[PDB]
Amino acid sequence: GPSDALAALSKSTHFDWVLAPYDLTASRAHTMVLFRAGLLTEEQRDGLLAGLDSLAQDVADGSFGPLVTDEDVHAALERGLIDRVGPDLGGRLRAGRSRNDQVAALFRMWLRDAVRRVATGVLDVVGALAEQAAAHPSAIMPGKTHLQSAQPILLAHHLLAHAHPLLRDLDRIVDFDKRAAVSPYGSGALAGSSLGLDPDAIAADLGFSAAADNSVDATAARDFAAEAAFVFAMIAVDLSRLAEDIIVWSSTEFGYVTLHDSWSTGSSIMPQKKNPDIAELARGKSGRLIGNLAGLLATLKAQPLAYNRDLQEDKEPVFDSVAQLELLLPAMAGLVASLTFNVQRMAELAPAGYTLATDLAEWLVRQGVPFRSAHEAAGAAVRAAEQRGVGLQELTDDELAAISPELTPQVREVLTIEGSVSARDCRGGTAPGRVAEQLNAIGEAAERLRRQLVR
Amino acid sequence: GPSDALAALSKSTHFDWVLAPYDLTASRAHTMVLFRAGLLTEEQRDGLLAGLDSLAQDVADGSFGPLVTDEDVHAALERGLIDRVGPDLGGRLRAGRSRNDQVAALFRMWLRDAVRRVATGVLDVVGALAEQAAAHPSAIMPGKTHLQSAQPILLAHHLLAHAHPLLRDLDRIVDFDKRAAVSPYGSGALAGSSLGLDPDAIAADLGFSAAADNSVDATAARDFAAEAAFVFAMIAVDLSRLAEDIIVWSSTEFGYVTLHDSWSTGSSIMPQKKNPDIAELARGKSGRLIGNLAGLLATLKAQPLAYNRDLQEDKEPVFDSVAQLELLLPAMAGLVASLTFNVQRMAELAPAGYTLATDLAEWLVRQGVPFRSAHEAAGAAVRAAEQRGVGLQELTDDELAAISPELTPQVREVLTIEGSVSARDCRGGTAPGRVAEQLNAIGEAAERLRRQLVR
Amino acid sequence: GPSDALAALSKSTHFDWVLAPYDLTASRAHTMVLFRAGLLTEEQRDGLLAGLDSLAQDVADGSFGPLVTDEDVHAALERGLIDRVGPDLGGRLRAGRSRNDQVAALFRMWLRDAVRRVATGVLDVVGALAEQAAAHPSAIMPGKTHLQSAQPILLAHHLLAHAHPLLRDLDRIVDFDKRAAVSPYGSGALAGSSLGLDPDAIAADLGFSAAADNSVDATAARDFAAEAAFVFAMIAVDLSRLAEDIIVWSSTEFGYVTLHDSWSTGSSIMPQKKNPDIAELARGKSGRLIGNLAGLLATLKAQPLAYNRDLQEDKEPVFDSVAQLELLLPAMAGLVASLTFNVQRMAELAPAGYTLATDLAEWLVRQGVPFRSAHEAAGAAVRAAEQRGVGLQELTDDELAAISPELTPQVREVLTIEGSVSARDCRGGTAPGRVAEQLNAIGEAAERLRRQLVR
Amino acid sequence: GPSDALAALSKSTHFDWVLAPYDLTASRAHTMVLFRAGLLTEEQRDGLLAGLDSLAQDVADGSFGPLVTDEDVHAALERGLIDRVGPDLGGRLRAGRSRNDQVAALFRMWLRDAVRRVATGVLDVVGALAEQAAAHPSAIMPGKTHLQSAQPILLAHHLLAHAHPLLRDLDRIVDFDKRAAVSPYGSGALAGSSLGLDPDAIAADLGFSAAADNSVDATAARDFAAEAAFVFAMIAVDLSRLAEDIIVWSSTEFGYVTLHDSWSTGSSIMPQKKNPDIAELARGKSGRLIGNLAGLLATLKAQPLAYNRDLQEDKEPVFDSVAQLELLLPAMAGLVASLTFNVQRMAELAPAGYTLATDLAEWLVRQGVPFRSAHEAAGAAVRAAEQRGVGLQELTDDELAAISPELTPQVREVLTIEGSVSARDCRGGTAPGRVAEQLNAIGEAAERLRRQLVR
Repeated sequence: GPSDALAALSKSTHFDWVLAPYDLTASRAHTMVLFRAGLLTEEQRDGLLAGLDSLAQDVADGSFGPLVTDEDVHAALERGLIDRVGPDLGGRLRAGRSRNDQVAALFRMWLRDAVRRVATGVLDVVGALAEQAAAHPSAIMPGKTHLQSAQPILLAHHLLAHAHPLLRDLDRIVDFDKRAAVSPYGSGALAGSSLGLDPDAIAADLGFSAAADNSVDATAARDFAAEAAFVFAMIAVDLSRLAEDIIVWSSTEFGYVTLHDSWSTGSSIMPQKKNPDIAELARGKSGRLIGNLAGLLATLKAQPLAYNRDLQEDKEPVFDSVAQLELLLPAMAGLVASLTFNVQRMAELAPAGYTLATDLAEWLVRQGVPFRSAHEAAGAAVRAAEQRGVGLQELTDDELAAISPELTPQVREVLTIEGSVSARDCRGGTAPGRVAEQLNAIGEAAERLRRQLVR
Repeated sequence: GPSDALAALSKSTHFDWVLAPYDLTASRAHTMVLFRAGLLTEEQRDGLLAGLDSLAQDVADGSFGPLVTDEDVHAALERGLIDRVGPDLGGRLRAGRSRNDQVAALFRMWLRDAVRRVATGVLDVVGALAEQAAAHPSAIMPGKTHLQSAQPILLAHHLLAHAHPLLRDLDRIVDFDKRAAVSPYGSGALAGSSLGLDPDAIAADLGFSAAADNSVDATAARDFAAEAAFVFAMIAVDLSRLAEDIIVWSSTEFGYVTLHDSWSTGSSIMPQKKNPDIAELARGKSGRLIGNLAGLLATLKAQPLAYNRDLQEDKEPVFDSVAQLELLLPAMAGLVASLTFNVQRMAELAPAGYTLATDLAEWLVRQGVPFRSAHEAAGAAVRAAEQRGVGLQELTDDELAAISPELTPQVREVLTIEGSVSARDCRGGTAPGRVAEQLNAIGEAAERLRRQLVR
Repeated sequence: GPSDALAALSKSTHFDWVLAPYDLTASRAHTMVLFRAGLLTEEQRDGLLAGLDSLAQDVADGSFGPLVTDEDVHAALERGLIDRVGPDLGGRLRAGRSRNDQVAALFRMWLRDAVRRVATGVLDVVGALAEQAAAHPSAIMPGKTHLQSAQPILLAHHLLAHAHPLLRDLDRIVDFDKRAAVSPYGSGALAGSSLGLDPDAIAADLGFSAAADNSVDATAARDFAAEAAFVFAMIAVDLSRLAEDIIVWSSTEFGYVTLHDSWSTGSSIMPQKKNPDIAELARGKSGRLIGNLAGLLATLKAQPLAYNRDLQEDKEPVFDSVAQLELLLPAMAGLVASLTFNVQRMAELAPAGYTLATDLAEWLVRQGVPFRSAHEAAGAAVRAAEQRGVGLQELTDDELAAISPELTPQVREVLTIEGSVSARDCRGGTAPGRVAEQLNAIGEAAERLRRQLVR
Repeated sequence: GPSDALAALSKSTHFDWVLAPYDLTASRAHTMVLFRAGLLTEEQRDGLLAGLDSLAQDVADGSFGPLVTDEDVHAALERGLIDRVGPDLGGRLRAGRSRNDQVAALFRMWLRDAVRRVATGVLDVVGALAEQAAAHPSAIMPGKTHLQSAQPILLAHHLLAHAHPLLRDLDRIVDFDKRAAVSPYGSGALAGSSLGLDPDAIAADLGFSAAADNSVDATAARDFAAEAAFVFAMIAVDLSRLAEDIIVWSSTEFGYVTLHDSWSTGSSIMPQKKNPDIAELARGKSGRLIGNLAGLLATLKAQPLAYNRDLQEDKEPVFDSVAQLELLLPAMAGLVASLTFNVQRMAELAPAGYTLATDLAEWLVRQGVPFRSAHEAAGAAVRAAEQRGVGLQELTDDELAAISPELTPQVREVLTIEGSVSARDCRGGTAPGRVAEQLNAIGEAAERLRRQLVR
């Protein structure tokens, strides 16, 4: 038999046990296949189905599990079934079975459930962002580029900017599932079943949308796994951007947010210090999921057709990525929802460094003023204001008129932070009216995606 | 100004010159924005458009190019426009423009063209595979698993198993393009234009399907780039599988194919010796493109909002992945199309090592024979035929009966390679009838995907 | 208290239990630190050390394990220690302890043991290659370039070509360990201990070679972990090259090797067919380990100083790469040792396709013949022999002289594979004499590395 | 002849031209090899060297360059040589020459120069960190963990914490070089030369430390390139950490540093705003270089021996990584050197949030106080101070005694930031006396490493 080293290397039960319910489902399906093929009596069919039901119970309550001598989840469950119905009846399921189309089938069935648990977690983070945005619809903050202050924006606009990538990831999940929903069952070892079974019927029975077009491709290809790994990596990277904002916002130097005691760690002695651990772990684990993706693609690279044992490595990186997101998504959702925003802090910084001189120039350009001239006017305003040690808004009607006759008192409309943001009122802009329309569209987009994922 | 070290680091003209036509298109669109805003006269507008067409022609024929002092393609083209219409009229274009929404828009426009040049190449490889499959409808070869002979399959079936993944890649391009087709123009530096422009109209004019929902996300996010890099990596990996097959097929030990003089390297000395360099470069370059993807995700990880100079690193790995595929796809297409298949060699190998013993057992199982018993029967036939040193087909009826009474002479239906493949006649199977249907659907699917990419 | 989602995300006991013995060692060392600091009596010291000995024994035999409520291995062992010596004495260990320098220390300690287990496995694969080379000192095979036959080479030369990379990997482990062998203990949370302890003393105690130069870098940096991940990935890639050769050699088309029943998979039916699963799993897992490395660098990227929670992600990729290599190296070693080389098959193929014409041409060059003429002479020789349907060796003295007067009957020195390989007698060449020296030197180099890796 | 698609794919002159001087050097070396072998007269020899000298001049001044029809740098220089000495004398150099050992040799030669250009740049960054640390010996800042304030540390300690990883990288370069300095010249196509040349002599001639042990390994393996990719990635990741700090330090919220106008970008409008573009590009390109490494390992994975065209792909990712670092290192050195540290700001922040209560508790523990007693005492002192709205040092002797008899007035020696950091006086700690020793040791280590890289 196999050497100890071979058996230890090829054993998959430490990770594949999560496929057990799907294996049992496939076995139930296969019992029907054999019945339709006249290869099982009704007595045998019913006996096999009873045994499988009993096995499913024992797997579910943990009274049945793998032994060290089981190579994989399928072998464990075959042993379990034989223990329950005897070797004669139990062994009858081996007819018309293959191990290559089965393993591909189970991974897809698992993945289509997995991607929807992830999707539900993503919708929860989108929900938490939308909820904070609706709760703070008028808070103004500095808009950052290069982590430096540029144009004032609504906090709500910044928060929702983290929802749109996740909505795109949900869209990626929907697109992915169509590809995932093709059944390889009936493709056999590589060349197609010779049993005369019906791939289309089996596919429907197992919850797939269709059966495969080419048995060799159905059993050999794993681009569905690579794609899922990419979507999971993308989601993780998108969380890491949100995470980076929160980590920086949380610093006492920024002080934009206060973390909740239950969604952070804290000091034994320093009373008010809280650490953004959840965000940090999101940040760190995004690198992990990138690695899972890169490594799976390298595993798939230069595979000759058809099935090779390399392909056993398809599952663990994807299993890992899903398990990480299942932990990260509820943790990030709660972190976001429990944030306290320090609105005076953010608003105070928003007009600093004469950033509103940009708005002044843009206003001038809108009046028909040449851009260079506008710029010069803005510079004059900045220098004039700096001399008196006041903000631009505190410049007198005479001082403004002095700099340029185009600088009418009406320019003060964009020399407040409210006035600044309100002027940015095109689609996608940070003006309150647009952000309100953006927020409603997010609610509808999310609901539409959610319903697309209903099977 | 900038130190030499800073200027050298941030200079992008060595790769961004391919954006020049898109930058000119954007500038034409912005001339219209400004005219709609009443910020340009009809004379000024016509002067700018005419000057842009002068500059465009001088870019197209290489008259106009960047200088060492130019930092980026936009600055170069602004210099060019100013040379052509004077600084007074030229400078008027600066009104209402931002860099950050512009650079995101240009990359998307370039990418929607690039992904279509890639798609055309992909369709050519699919076509070369279809071409070789159609030319050899009845040739049978060994079906490999673990690079060991299993069930005989049609050569066409194997070839087409490399076409289905590519069709899926095409499907991925179609899905990606919908996300790519969203315009950031009008989002400004991050907060949205204050000019009063119409992002939906600018979008239409630039060839986008829609404008962005959030100015911060539109200027900061680059998941569209990561998704393109994933699709390119996946295409490359799929080519590396086809490449690996051809390299093994080409070895003198296999001798499944003879390479074409014009699509391989060889020596004058030994005329028959040909090397599959194109397939080897495909294999090697798939690694490169996995790297581009992994690296781009790592670049995007933990970016705080909004625009950071980090994001300048979005283009070069995607430009690299596209340029590589643009070399690889016609190379692989021609390599595949010009192959000589040695069908007698492949047919002779297909039934080696009594592989048809599997078909024998499967036949017995179809007859109602228990699996264990069928396998015993299969073992017996191999031994029985091995003892006489003949193929299984050559066993007499009496002998076949001796091994088992269930083994009627009818079992001979599957004891030739033609009868073996013929029995695998479910959807996706290698039977000539299914394969012809498969091949028909591939041509239709390819064309449907092609129409979906017409803009 | 922590939310359920926070507790679930931050819990590390599902992977960090392997650190338990190292944690206990650290506790013993810290008992000595506290006693030196005059903070423990001799009784308190002996009491603690006795409790830690109790705890170690219970950990070692499985009677003590983590609970669901334990966040990490250190908390579990603190619980266990208090259970054994009561809270009053057990709580006294907490004095002068910090988490961050400890977790860094433990990982390093574990990694220096782990890398030596990996090194022993690498030496076993090297030994198995050397042993197969020693058993077949004169077997000649085709030398492959592009998977095409080029110069004949000794099978031993090919086999040893897979040992040199692994020796380089061992050399990388030695170089890595000097960096690994620096203790962070006493660096505290980040700024260094204020207890007045002696990091150099503690370092020696814990098995390190030196103590760190900077408390901030000692607690924050993880480049030692990235470097280990690289070396493990390099080892995996080197194994994948060997794997690829064995997979191809194993094909029935090559028939260079026959697999062993205990080191392959197969079927009872066709006893002869065997699959190289071990090599295929090695190929697949190399992708996985490349992923682990890429992801870990992505995790370490753009970390601000000092410790961040992101750093918790340092272990799992490295643990996974080590666990995989500890399965792979004995499997590959046993796979190599079990191979049966079909030397007659390889010898028959070595001179095919008139490859010895190259040797002919080169011999002419050695005689002073101009390059291009030497080549047409060789091409002439081939076609002359092509005509007669014989080998270059069978060309009569007249035919040789006919082709060229320089082609004396002595040329036949290189027109046998034996004479061909014998001419390649410079350092590193495939001549029997050179390879025997190469093989002797490999044993010496392996022994030198082995010794460097014992402490 | 080769199709256009084949020629376009295999062409390498767009990146390989940097190998021109190394190729010329090898050609001189080979001219000697042939002379020693008596295959060149002195007239032919001196005629060749004269031609190669002319060619070297023309290459160095741009007068000679590749044509579109040249496949590679070697073919171009060969063409150029024939132009200068005529096809007869020129064509004699091809005797005893192989492509496979040559391309591995030139890459190695290039790489050993390149890694030293990189090392010098790394030493420049180390130098800039060290000079800033020397310039600011008494500045105390918040020590960060989780980007939250913990123990106070010297600014010099923090800055030097970015030097040590770089020193480790320099050490990695030294170790890598030993593996790099092995010559493949003489290994021929794969089996070793039959010319009788002397590999040890050629190696020493070309600047290598030794010649290879196995011709197959010397021509096929590329782990040396993988290792360089790793060292370059690790350097980039280490710069990305320094970069992140600078970016965050530069935010107006932190205000720890002010960037220099020549080493940052500014705003035409906001007079004081400066963006950390150099740091941001360093962060972004670190992702790029991780990708290069991952991709190269993926390229090397599962290569059968020996040379395969795959291996052409070895150069561009390494070339790219070097080219990026050669831009980044002087940019980051000058960035660091020109920073202005705002020392009042950092000092004001360092003792915030009652962080010195940790120091309080630790001081108690040093006085034999039970760990829990120390911690609730410190917590009490915080509460006491917090209600008087004062700092811990402002507690009276009587209030301290109230909280605990152990809190004698001497506890005040750690209730200033200077006294806090002064207490951390073990090796590697942030006390001024330790940091001074650390800083001196960095100077010695830097110089030692530089000497080791001198060839």
